[PDB]
Amino acid sequence: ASPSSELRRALEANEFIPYYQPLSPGQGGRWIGVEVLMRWRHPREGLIRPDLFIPFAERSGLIVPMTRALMRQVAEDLGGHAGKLEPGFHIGFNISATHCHELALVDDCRELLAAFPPGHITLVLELTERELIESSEVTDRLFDELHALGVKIAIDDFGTGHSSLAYLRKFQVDCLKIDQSFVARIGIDTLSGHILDSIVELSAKLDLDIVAEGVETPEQRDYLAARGVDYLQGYLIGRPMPLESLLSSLTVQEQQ
Ligand SMILES: Nc1nc2c(ncn2[C@@H]2O[C@@H]3COP(=O)(O)O[C@H]4[C@@H](O)[C@H](n5cnc6c(=O)[nH]c(N)nc65)O[C@@H]4COP(=O)(O)O[C@H]3[C@H]2O)c(=O)[nH]1
Ligand SMILES: [Mg+2]
Ligand SMILES: [Mg+2]
Ligand SMILES: [Mg+2]
Repeated sequence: ASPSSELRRALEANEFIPYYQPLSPGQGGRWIGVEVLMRWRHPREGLIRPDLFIPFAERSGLIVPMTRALMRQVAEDLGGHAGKLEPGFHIGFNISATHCHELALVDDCRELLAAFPPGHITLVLELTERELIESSEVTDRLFDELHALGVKIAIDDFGTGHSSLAYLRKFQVDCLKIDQSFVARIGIDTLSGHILDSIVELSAKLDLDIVAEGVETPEQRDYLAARGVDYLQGYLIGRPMPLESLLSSLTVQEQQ
């Protein structure tokens, strides 16, 4: 057996599929977006989560084609249900570092946005703070074109890496996403009370939006709301879910 072969097989069989984790406002209300999370519906093993296959996919050279397939499926899934999404609804994708050195990303973003009415969604690209993009004239160009499309850049896993204020201006960052490890420490450890505050301060200084991830408890939610966190994501709000479940919930909220 070849793992690379098997990934190419899975991709050709459209086995990489999107799950959707909702984002809600800091002060509560109806959902304001989703993060798209890849899953592998494997014929024999069931639904495999991405920490089990994305690293291999990155090594193999297949992550870009896999991401493109995911963005195309999301357009197919949600592009015909714009009426269920309040204008400005965020749709976020995790982008691998290789994809950021490829001007093709601009075309993939354009294509996704074309599946919805103009300005109706906000496309967000999430770049992990753990792997800081090495800038070049290509990245300069790419991020300028993405910004001109109206795409937003989020830095996720935030607080776990070592980005600088200069890097945040360089890649035109719109949003920080606080890693779930910091949220998990609310009401338990002082140091991360300080780390979490320090991220909030950085975001107010640079006028960035903040999403807090891993929000599992009301304690956590209230703590984050009291510090002006814009958006919350976590099992308290909603686990990642298949399309049918997302549509069911959106219909309910559309109704209220
Ligand atoms: N226990 C707990 N977990 C929570 C909570 N809130 C969110 N999570 C989980 O944390 C992960 C959030 O995405 P991430 O930090 O980008 O971390 C992601 C991301 O780095 C990567 N990944 C997922 N989808 C893609 C993709 O489309 N492309 C690429 N390149 N990477 C992806 O896989 C990682 C893991 O994804 P998932 O397994 O879907 O796991 C998701 C989500 O289900 C919570 O309250 N409690
Ligand atoms: Mg994704
Ligand atoms: Mg993410
Ligand atoms: Mg994270």
